[PDB]
Amino acid sequence: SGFRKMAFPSGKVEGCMVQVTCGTTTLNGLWLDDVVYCPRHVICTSEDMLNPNYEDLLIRKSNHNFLVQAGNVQLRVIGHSMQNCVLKLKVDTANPKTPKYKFVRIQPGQTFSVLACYNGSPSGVYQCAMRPNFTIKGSFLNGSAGSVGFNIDYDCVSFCYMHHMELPTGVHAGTDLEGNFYGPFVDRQTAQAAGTDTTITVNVLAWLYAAVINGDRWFLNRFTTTLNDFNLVAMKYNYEPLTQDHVDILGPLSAQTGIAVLDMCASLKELLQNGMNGRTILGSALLEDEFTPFDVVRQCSG
Amino acid sequence: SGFRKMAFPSGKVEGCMVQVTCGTTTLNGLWLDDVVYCPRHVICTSEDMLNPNYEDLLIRKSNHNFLVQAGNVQLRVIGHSMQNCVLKLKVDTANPKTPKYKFVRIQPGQTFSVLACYNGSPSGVYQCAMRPNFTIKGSFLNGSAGSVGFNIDYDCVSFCYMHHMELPTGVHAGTDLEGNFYGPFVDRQTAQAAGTDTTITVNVLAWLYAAVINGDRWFLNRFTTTLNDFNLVAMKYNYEPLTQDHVDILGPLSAQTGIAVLDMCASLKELLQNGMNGRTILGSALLEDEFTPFDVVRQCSG
Ligand SMILES: CC(C)(C)[C@H](NC(=O)C(F)(F)F)C(=O)N1C[C@H]2[C@@H]([C@H]1C(=O)N[C@H](C#N)C[C@@H]1CCNC1=O)C2(C)C
Ligand SMILES: CC(C)(C)[C@H](NC(=O)C(F)(F)F)C(=O)N1C[C@H]2[C@@H]([C@H]1C(=O)N[C@H](C#N)C[C@@H]1CCNC1=O)C2(C)C
Repeated sequence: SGFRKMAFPSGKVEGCMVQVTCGTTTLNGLWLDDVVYCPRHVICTSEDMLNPNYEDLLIRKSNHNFLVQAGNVQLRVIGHSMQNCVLKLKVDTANPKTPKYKFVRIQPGQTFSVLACYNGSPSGVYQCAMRPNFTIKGSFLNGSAGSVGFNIDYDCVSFCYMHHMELPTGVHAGTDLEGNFYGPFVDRQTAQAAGTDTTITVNVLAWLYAAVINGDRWFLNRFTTTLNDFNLVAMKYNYEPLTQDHVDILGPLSAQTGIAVLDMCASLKELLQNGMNGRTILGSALLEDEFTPFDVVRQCSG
Repeated sequence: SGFRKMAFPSGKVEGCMVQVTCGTTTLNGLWLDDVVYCPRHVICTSEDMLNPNYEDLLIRKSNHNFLVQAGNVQLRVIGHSMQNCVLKLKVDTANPKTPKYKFVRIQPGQTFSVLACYNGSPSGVYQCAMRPNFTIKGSFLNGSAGSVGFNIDYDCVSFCYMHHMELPTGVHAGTDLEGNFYGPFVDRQTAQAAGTDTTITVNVLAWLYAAVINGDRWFLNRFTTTLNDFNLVAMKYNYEPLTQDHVDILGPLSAQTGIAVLDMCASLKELLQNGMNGRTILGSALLEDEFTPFDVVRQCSG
C-alpha cells in the first residue's frame, strides 16, 4: 500500500537525449532513428526571439551551423527541415538505442512523465497532468527546452510533449512531437497568458478511491446524488462537469471498493461545500487532481 | 521556475534489475558485476516467514535452487552466501551494464529515489525521505521486495536502500545494501511498529526558501528569533530541533534570497502557532518536509 506521485522509469528515453547547438543557443534534442527533433527556436539569437521570422532564419542556415552531440560523440547533420514548431535534423547515424515508439497527442486531464534535461543531459523525472487550459505545472529552468514528456505502454514509448517556454504565471507550454502547440500559444517572446484553469473532476474522484483503497474513509457518507445535481454544484466551484463516460472509466475502482461512483460524488459534493476542516486525505489537505483513474489502478493494483 | 517532487533518472539502475526465484517465492535482485543482491527472505515459504531460522534455511539450499533471470537471459548461480539480511548470489556472468557505484547508508532527513520493481521489471520511480523513525512512506505492493533506493552523484550511483517489508501503519522498512536494517525492525512476519515520527525542520525551512524563490512570500514578516527560542516552540509541535550545522547548510538559500535563516525561523514559528488559514505555499496546504536543502538548490539553481 501507500500512494505516491510516480513517474515512468526513464531509461528508454535517456538514451535518446542529445545536445543541439546553433550559434550561442544550446538546448536539448530527441534522437530517434536518424532524425533529431528539437524546438525550432534553437535557430534564434536574443534579437530574433521577440519577433522571429522562422522561414527567413532557417534559409540562412546550413547543415554545418548545427552542432549535435550525443554525450562524447559528434553527430553529423546531413539535412534539416522545419515541421510546424519543431526542427527535424537528419543525421548520418541512426540511434542504436531507439526504442519502439509513437507520437501521440494527449488530452487535458491526462498525465505523463517529464524527463527534464539540460545540455542534453537528463537531470530529473517527474509526473504532471496536462491542465484544462493546455499548460503544465512543471519545473524547468533556462536551457530546458527540448525536454520531453512520455508514457510507457508495454514496450512502447509514447512521446506526447516537447517543452518550449514558460508563461508569466510560472506555468509551462510546449508542443506535441509533430510541432503543434498545446493551447493557443506561439514560440515568440511576447505577452501571452493562459486561460483560467479548472479542476479535473474525474481525477479527483479517482484519487478519493485511492484513499479508500488505502484506508482513508472519513469523508464517506451514505448519501447519493445524480449526475445533474452533482454537475450543478461542481460548476460553481470551477470543477469540470462529469460525463457518463467518466462514470464508466471509474468502474474498476467502484467495483474494487464497493462504493458506487454517484455515491462517491455525494462525498465530493460535501467536501466542496464544507471543506476538510483540518483533516487530510492521503497526506494532503487539498483535493488532488493529477492522478487519472488509470494511474490509480496501475499503482493500487499493478 | 516551478517546484516538483523530482526523482533521479533511473536508466543506470534499470539495467541492474533482475528477477530472483527460489521455490514459489519470486522477488527482485540487484545485479552488479558478478553478484546478485536480494532480500534473504526469498528462501522462505509462507510457513517459514513467521519464525524463520535463516541459517538453517540457507544450508538446505543449493545453487540450483536459485532461478535468476535478467529479462530473457538466465543467469547461472555458482555460489551463495548471506550477509546480514541480504543474500549475495555469485553468478557466472558479470553485468555489462554495471555503473560506477557505491553503497552508502543514509541518515534520517535525507532523500533518495526509489525504483519500484515487480518480477525484475521496473514499474515506476518516485522520491521519498528517510523518516526520523527510520521508515519511508513509499508505495509498494506484494512482490516489491528487492526494489532499491539511490542517489546519483556525478556519474556514480549511490545505493542506499533495499526494500523488504510493510509495517501495519502502511509505511515501509528495509536495509542498506550491506543488509543492515534501518531502524529496529527484523525480517520476520511479527507484530512490529514504528516509533513516533517527527517533522524534519531543516527540510521545512529549505522548502520555504524554495517558495520565496518561486514568488510565494505572504508568510514572511520582519521579525527575528534565536535558535533556542525557535527550538523551544518547535519541540512542542513535534518538530526536530535545529542545530547550527542546519543553519550553515541553509546558507546558499539564505544568500540567494537575502532572508537570514533565523529570519525565516520566525516565519515558521508564526505558521506553527497560527496555521495557514486557508492559504497555500507552493500548491500545498501543509508544511512539506521531504525536500533537503540540496534538493532545493539542485532544482532552483541546477
Ligand atoms: C520570459 C521567458 C520565460 C524567458 C519566455 N516566456 C515568454 O516569452 C512567454 F510568452 F511564454 F511568456 C520563454 O520561456 N521563452 C522566450 C523564448 C523561448 C522561451 C525560453 O526561454 N525557453 C527556455 C529554454 N530553453 C525555457 C524557459 C526558461 C524559464 N523556464 C522555462 O521553461 C522563446 C523562443 C519562446
Ligand atoms: C503483513 C505484511 C505486510 C505482509 C508483512 N509485514 C510484517 O510482517 C510487518 F512486521 F512488517 F508488519 C510483510 O511485509 N512481510 C512479511 C514477510 C516479508 C514481508 C513482505 O511480504 N514483503 C513484500 C514483498 N516482496 C512487500 C510488502 C507487501 C505489501 N507491501 C510491501 O512493502 C517478510 C519476510 C518480513
